[PDB]
Amino acid sequence: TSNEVAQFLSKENQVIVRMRGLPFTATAEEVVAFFGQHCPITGGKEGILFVTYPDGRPTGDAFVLFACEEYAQNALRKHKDLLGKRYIELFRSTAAEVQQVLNRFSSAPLIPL
Repeated sequence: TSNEVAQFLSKENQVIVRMRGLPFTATAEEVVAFFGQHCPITGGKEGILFVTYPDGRPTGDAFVLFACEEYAQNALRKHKDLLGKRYIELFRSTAAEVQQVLNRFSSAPLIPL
């Protein structure tokens, strides 16, 4: 959702973490649970951007917002922890990379506003 992407990238002073390898059935609630209260996501479920194909099919990828560097460190320590049956690879990212990744899956490129 263009409004969803825009809302996600509008949050200032965030650290972005990329999730790779998610169960295709992964939900925002499960991602919140994966990080737990020691890595609170900015906006809760609203700080989670699932990367999807144009028809909404999942990719296995997501981005999440952390407001504090301590949260990002805690989060990165969960690299290869399980969500469901699958180990989750975690990487730091940036707004520019979020844009490039989203562009990989959309018919038209993102235009930031």
